[PDB]
Amino acid sequence: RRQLIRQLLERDKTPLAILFMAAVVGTLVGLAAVAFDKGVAWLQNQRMGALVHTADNYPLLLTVAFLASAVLAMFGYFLVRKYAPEAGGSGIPEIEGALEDQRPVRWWRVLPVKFFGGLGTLGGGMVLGREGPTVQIGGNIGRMVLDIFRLKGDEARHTLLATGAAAGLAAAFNAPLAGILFIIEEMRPQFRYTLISIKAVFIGVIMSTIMYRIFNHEVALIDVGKLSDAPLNTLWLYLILGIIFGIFGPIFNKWVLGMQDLLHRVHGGNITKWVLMGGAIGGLAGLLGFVAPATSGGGFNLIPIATAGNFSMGMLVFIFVARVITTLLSFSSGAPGGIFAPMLALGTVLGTAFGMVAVELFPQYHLEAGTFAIAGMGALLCASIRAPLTGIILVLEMTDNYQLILPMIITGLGCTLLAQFTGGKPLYSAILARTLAKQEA
Amino acid sequence: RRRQLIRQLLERDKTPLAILFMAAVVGTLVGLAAVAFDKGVAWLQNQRMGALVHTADNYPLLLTVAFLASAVLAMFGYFLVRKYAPEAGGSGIPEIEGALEDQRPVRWWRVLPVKFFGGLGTLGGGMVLGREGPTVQIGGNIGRMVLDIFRLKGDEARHTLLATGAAAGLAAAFNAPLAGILFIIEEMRPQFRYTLISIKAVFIGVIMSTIMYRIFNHEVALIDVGKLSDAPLNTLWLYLILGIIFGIFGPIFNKWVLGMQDLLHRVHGGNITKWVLMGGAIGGLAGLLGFVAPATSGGGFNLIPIATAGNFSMGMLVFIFVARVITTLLSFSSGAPGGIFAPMLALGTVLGTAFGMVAVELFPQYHLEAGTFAIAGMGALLCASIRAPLTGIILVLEMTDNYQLILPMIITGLGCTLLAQFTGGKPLYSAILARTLAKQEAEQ
Ligand SMILES: [Cl-]
Ligand SMILES: [Cl-]
Ligand SMILES: [Cl-]
Ligand SMILES: [Cl-]
Repeated sequence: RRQLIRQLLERDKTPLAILFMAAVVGTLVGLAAVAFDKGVAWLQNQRMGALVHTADNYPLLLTVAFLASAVLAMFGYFLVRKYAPEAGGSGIPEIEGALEDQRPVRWWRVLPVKFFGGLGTLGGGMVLGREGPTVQIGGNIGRMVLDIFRLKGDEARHTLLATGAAAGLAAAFNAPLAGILFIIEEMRPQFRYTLISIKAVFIGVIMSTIMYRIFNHEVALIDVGKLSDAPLNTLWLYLILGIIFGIFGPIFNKWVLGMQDLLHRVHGGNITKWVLMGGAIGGLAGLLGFVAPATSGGGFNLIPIATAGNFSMGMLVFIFVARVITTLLSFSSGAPGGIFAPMLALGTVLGTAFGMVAVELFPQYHLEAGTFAIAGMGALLCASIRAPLTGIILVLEMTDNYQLILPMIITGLGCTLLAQFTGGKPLYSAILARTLAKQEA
Repeated sequence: RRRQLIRQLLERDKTPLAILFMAAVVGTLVGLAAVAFDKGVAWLQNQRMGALVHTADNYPLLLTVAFLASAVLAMFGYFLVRKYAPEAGGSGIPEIEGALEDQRPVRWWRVLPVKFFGGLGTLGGGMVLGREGPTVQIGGNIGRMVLDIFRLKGDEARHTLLATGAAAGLAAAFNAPLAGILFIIEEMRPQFRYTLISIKAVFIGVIMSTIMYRIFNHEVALIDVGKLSDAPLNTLWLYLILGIIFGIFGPIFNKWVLGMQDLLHRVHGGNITKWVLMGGAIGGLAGLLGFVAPATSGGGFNLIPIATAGNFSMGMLVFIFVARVITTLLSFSSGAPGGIFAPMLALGTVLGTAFGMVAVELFPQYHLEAGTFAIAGMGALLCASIRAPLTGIILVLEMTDNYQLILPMIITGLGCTLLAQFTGGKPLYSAILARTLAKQEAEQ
């Protein structure tokens, strides 16, 4: 008992050496995430350029949309497979295992590989998110300054690695709260005690968010406007949407994990067949990035359109099915990019589809289709990655509609419930469990 | 250990169906309890102010009935605690925190009817207390109650239902579902070792309680401020300075509230009769102040939309601040059933606003609005005293609905916390538990 008394009067006393270093972590992470975010936008801008210069002859621009995206893809697939295998896919599970001290943090390799490799894939128009890169890069950035200044201890090592990935998430969504919550719900060891200073996480999370605020202010990622409020006699509709998401989540997990195996056979582990395969996929998303931009890309461009209900009931189903295919194909192929963002784009489409049904069935509720989208925006995350608390806050920090707080929680929970009862698994813990077992075998 | 991790990773987030349902009934109960308590308090504040009209002529008699009616209810609160549940004294949060560490007993058969009715008299009397203390501790005991009744077993089922009630309690006391959950995973849970708290189950009970609050309390938010202006980048450095001021006042406030507990303990010396009568004084003082200067009594929720707007004078804010400091300590450090959580939101909102007004005249080029600094300083005294910034920032984010000030709310809440450490300040809830848990050993 006396241990606790001694512990209580010493709580929240993180050494100054850690707190100051966390600041320079988030600083670098932000700048890197800023530079990364601009690079893709630049590489996307140039692919857009050659299309105008070759506006005539339909099969020409379709071809040059393929190649430029295919080449950039292969440029990324190779940068990974040669110098840093660990920087393939998201990187979140890699950082997760790194906090459990079950995986290494080779920053000298990860930092240049994940960055430029991300530039190639993301810039090609592939269906990936800035998360994966920024999350892993951030952790390595924080690990880098740990090695350089030669700090010592379990606390100093686990903290700077946490703040690094935290600042990476924030600078990828301008959502500071979403980053910090992600560490204490998904990233930190969910089974044993750790010496992670939440206070230090804040500092790093702030600086990167500040760094993002410096170069992108007054221009939000997603603007949806103020959506209608939600009555109490409507909440039961949001529970159903959760249940639907609750049984589709695990299925998506089977697909994202299964496709990683099926696509693996195509190359068998060979660097050349793999790269060539990525050129087909990378070239595909660039081709689709012309004939149907809704079926490719991060998916952030369709959310405000979908939530506004500007899409049709048929178009949504098309967009949904098509994106599901391209989402798997891109991420499951081991390409350096986040699955975090495209799952935000999926549910927004699925939720809107649910809304347009609820609108015509129950006209008495005076329903706006968009509310089911914002509720269903982070409804796949609460099913796949199994971190509902981080999902809601993140969505809240990008949609700015707190008036739908109870719908968002109900759906996200009715989802997370069924995603347990239907035998689902945390897609980030599952991937880590896959590698950690493939190592001792 | 790797092969042990892989085992756990594939078995992650598989909370038993039993707890998940029992968490639902906890929040359902904690909500219904929190609603009744809230409606009970308001009814008492409604009757006493209905007696100041029946005697609105004889000014001396008016100042007499505003004292006695609040003194009887105060004494009725102090007595119910000092006699049947001494643990129901103070806030109640440190008791639940100690319970999750398995160092304190959760006597729900005593606290539940004591904390509810005891705080009812004090809060309904107009003392500077909050609905937090009652609803949280009551909620925890409510969770503990259904734990003993249905004979649930395990370290997971025990710590969870106690946390769900604690979370469903805070949520129903602010209509802030996200706040109650974060409060459990940042301040309430054991901060030093692993704990089997089903966050998913916390999520369930919180909903049900918040839902129950929605059933009764609709169309009227606890705090309506309105859409404030934005916050430019060149404005951010100011909020940091605001944070530093909070970071050095909180620890001082902690020494006061803790010290005032020791000083007021010399008047009664533990004597039940003296202590109760000491409650009639402060309660009577509060009820009196509730009529001659309302901004010196009550919770303080009413003067938040006002101060944030700017309808108060700088001279008034200085008055309200000091007066509330004196009335809060006097009414909380006395051991009355009630929290210091809510009155520290008012203290911050005022101090925040007063910093805003100064900031405006000194920097008109920024085109400031003193309401920003008010909201940016609302959940700031919590940041310094309680050392639960992630809870405050979100809590304020829920009641004020101003996310465009998330950077200032955080930046202030950082310098607040950073300076709450660099001055030797301790978490107010932890320092209190560390007293009771040490006094429990000091007398053997
Ligand atoms: Cl991965
Ligand atoms: Cl990802
Ligand atoms: Cl207390
Ligand atoms: Cl309190």
